[PDB]
Amino acid sequence: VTCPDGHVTANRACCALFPVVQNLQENLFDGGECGEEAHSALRLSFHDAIGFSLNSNKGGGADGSILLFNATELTFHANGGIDDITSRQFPVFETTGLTPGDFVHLAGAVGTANCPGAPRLQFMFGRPPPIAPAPDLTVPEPTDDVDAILARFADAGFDASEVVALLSSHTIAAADVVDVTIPGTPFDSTVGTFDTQVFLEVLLAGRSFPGNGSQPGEVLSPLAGEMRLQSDFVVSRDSRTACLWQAMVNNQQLMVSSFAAAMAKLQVLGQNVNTMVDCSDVIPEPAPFAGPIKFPASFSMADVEQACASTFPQIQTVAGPAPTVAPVPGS
Ligand code: HEM
Ligand SMILES: [Ca+2]
Ligand SMILES: [Ca+2]
Ligand SMILES: [Mg+2]
Ligand SMILES: [Mg+2]
Ligand SMILES: [Mg+2]
Ligand SMILES: [Mn+2]
Repeated sequence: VTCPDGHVTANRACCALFPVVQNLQENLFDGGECGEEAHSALRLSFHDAIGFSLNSNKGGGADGSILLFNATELTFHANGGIDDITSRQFPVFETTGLTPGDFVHLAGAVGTANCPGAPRLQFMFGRPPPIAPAPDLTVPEPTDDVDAILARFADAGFDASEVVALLSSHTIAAADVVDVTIPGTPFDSTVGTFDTQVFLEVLLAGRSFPGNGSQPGEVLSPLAGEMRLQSDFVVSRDSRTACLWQAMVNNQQLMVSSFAAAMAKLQVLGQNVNTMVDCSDVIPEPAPFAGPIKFPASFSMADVEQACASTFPQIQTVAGPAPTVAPVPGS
């Protein structure tokens, strides 16, 4: 099929999406950047989709409920920071004609593709409008323990392997509301790169808080300007998840493959995949990221708090002063 747009595709139903993706890239992602809006779109995709249970009715999953029922879902504590994300998305969404769910999930996949090293995520298309808001408490909190995290994910259909896979997202992530004095504080020292740096950096001994001291949801971090979530800390070190976490360190392909597979499930939670169309070809091709990660300057294996009995990966050390991580620019 040649779309009237000129683009070629497997299914005519995907033709609408080529202009939408251009709209996103220009008017949401500032010309296809791995910046605030791209990171935000991935976070929104997770918040929308996790409003789902295999067992009980905890929402329609990846239905775009978090947009259509924005007023309700933005009242929930774990959706802190989401208002800024949806506020910025709405002007773009409004000119697309898409269901809220197809828009949220497309934007999350396109945004991810803007980050060097990221997978080109599967994009299934065809999410009917949402019927109801998710209830409260579907989204994990950074103060949650591993029991609670693993329980919530399992309820939605994800095992421990998949939880670690999905936390790869924190390689391109910053916090705006855990400490409102330091918006845009990243979780790793390569917030514009979809690499395995966050898996290493969370394993370093934490030494300081990045902003206005101790705030609920964070723990001591190893670098000035870097935030460490309490949830990432406990998942990295718990016996159920530690080997999974360590395996990601300096293993770019394991991270990307694991993440790609888990995201393909996440982004269709609640949906009837047999009634959807494969429109994966509308997602931009991401820039590659091969070479290895390295320790931040001044650190070494002495500073790693190794939580798994497997031999730790060999990672190059860098001579120099400990680095300061810059905040992410607001837009
Ligand atoms: C235990 C599970 C999780 C917890 C407790 C958690 C918690 C957090 C917190 C507290 C923030 C900072 C929010 C703010 O202050 O603005 C954040 C950011 C983010 N999270 Fe997670 N998260 C989890 C899982 C995930 C998953 C599964 C994804 C996607 C697959 C995701 C993607 C992101 C992204 C992309 C950001 C960055 C947003 C930005 O830079 O604007 N998270 N997360
Ligand atoms: Ca939802
Ligand atoms: Ca990174
Ligand atoms: Mg383990
Ligand atoms: Mg290992
Ligand atoms: Mg911007
Ligand atoms: Mn943000």
